[PDB]
Amino acid sequence: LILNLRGGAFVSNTQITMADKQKKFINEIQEGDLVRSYSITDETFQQNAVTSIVKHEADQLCQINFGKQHVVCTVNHRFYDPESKLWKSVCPHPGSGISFLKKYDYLLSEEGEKLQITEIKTFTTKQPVFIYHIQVENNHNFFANGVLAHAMQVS
Amino acid sequence: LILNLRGGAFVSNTQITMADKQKKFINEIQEGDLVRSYSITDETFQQNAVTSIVKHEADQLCQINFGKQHVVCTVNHRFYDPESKLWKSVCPHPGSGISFLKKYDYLLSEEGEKLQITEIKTFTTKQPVFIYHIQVENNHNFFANGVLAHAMQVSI
Amino acid sequence: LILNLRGGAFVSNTQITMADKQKKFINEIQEGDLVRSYSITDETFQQNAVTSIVKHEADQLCQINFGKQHVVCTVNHRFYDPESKLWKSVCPHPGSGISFLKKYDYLLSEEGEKLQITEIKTFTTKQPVFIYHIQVENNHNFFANGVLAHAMQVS
Amino acid sequence: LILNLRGGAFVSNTQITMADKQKKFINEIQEGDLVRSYSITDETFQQNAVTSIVKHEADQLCQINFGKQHVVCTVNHRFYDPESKLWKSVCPHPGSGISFLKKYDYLLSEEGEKLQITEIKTFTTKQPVFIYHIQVENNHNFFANGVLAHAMQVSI
Ligand SMILES: [Ca+2]
Ligand SMILES: [Hg+2]
Ligand SMILES: [Hg+2]
Ligand SMILES: [Hg+2]
Ligand SMILES: [Hg+2]
Repeated sequence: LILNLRGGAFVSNTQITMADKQKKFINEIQEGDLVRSYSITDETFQQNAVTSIVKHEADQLCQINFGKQHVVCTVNHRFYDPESKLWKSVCPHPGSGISFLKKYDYLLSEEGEKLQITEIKTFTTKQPVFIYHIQVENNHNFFANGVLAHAMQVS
Repeated sequence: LILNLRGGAFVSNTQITMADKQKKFINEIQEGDLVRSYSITDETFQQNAVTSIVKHEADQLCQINFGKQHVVCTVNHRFYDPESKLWKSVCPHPGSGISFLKKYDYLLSEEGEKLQITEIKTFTTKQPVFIYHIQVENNHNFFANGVLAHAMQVSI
Repeated sequence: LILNLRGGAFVSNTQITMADKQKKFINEIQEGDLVRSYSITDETFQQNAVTSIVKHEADQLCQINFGKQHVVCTVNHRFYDPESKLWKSVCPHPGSGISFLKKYDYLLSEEGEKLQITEIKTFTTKQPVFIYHIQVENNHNFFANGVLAHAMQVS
Repeated sequence: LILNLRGGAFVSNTQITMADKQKKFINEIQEGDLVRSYSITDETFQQNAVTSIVKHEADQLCQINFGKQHVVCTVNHRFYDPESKLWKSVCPHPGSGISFLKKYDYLLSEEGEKLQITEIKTFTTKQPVFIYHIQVENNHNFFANGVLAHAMQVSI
């Protein structure tokens, strides 16, 4: 079949925050682990279940800074700008309804606080490195290094 | 990230032949597990390691009967026919270079026998069911219910 | 840009039922042309313009017989079965929520009759033939050799 | 059925360089029209027929300036950088083998000169606009507002 790992994939060293606000590296996540998610509409946090993990590799990645704290993923990531109230990407697929993510846009923290993007750069690796896409039921999002990231595998 | 699973996917029940010819359900297989692979060009068997497992859901499936034996997978699969010397799918995507898999075509067993397909059926579930795709390192193939299948995770 | 042509493509000598009631070979269809379409919802016939025509190649085709007439197309077509009230393909994509088209299933005639599928055959050409995908406005369906086929390009 | 438009698509008023060095708006190009092309290995200009035009729509677009002149396209374009000798994209797919396109990278003019990229913007539009992918035989490339662009209609 054809899968759309939409919201992209994160490097092994990326930290996912649990329902108990603890942190584990995405490559140590397992089916049924309970992670901190966010209802956009109801404007409230809530625990949800990891259904699926997909492991790929890539040599071409994207670093986003939001203060001293950063995150490394594919260019087809999806993050929430709570000030803009839009899902955004550096590289959105034509006809997804996702806005362009830019330098000095906002991300939503795992404490629901607005964080300002300080820098956005491309990043190649000498050889390919592992990347991970996790699916979360109902909310379909989580917190990668403490900011709200959407993730869904479809088709 | 748009990921093409080339071999399609198999129901959780599907038996995988391990390097040492023991059987393991595909929903038990873990990264690093050593599976009975096959070098097509060389016509020689080989042990190889699983690097990736992908789980998705489907309620539209395909049952290939080859005598009394059978395998249940997605309709876009890739089984090797050792008579025609071709990888075959019941439902090839246009201009993919995969031939139609038809009634009375041949599959390759884990021993290296030619096994004849006696029936191809559609199978529908009233609930979506879990399906599994395994990436094998070098030869990117394995024995599903005793017959040779290709599988590959490819980025687009 | 990745473009899913929902409804597949038809060979050159496939007959399209025009607005003007006459038949026309799909390889002659031009943008603006008005074809006979159907509203499944309204259960009435309508005239709609062709907004887009994709042309491609293939050597692997699907023949569907209904009475003493047939249609030739890619295996990932989409036809309406009026008996079941479902869109069907011989080869549906798992995710698509499309049902299997089978022997003795029904198609909808351009005059709203239920015609029985007598034979479905998968065949090859010695070298590729041109296949055509036509998008139709608002209804997104037309009549191929007198039976109702869906077609819609999306990203 | 599933069709990858490798090379993205251009806005209707984008200019295509014809074989005789005349210009035509891409939204007027027709099957059999002759366009200017480049062989990278031969490092010479060829003339080729357009075999296929695919028309879609988009609200997310990309503008690339090379001095006074610009080109507007989808973010999954492919332009030849003749300085680094690589096909490039603002937004390449993780496994495509395509480098990133950035400020102060180069493009190849329809007369064979390096043209420096001076600006890359990404802009939403409020209503979707028409966009056009064209298939050129043999070289699968053409000149879009005077710079070398790749385009190919491939099944998955
Ligand atoms: Ca069984
Ligand atoms: Hg980036
Ligand atoms: Hg089948
Ligand atoms: Hg068929
Ligand atoms: Hg851009």
